[PDB]
Amino acid sequence: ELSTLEAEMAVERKAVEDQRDGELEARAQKLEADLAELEAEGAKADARRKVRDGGEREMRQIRDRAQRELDRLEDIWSTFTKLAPKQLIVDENLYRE
Repeated sequence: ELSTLEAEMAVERKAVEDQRDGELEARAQKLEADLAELEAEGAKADARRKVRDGGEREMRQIRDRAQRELDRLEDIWSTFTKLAPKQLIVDENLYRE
């Protein structure tokens, strides 16, 4: 069954990556649109730089979140493919997955 399991796993990873890229794109267009809204109104360069810093931090959070999900799924796949008797699973979440 390894070929089918590897396929379905690959599809799941793809879904996580596609969702991540969609979130990051929506957040990028939103950041540019918000900075454009603040440039139309009177605004300080330092205030707009604060807004851009916030947007970049949020994108970093989206990419780090999706990256944590990808790493979790990767650990699951490595653990299952290498699974052998006498091996200890310390993480409750990993064993339940």
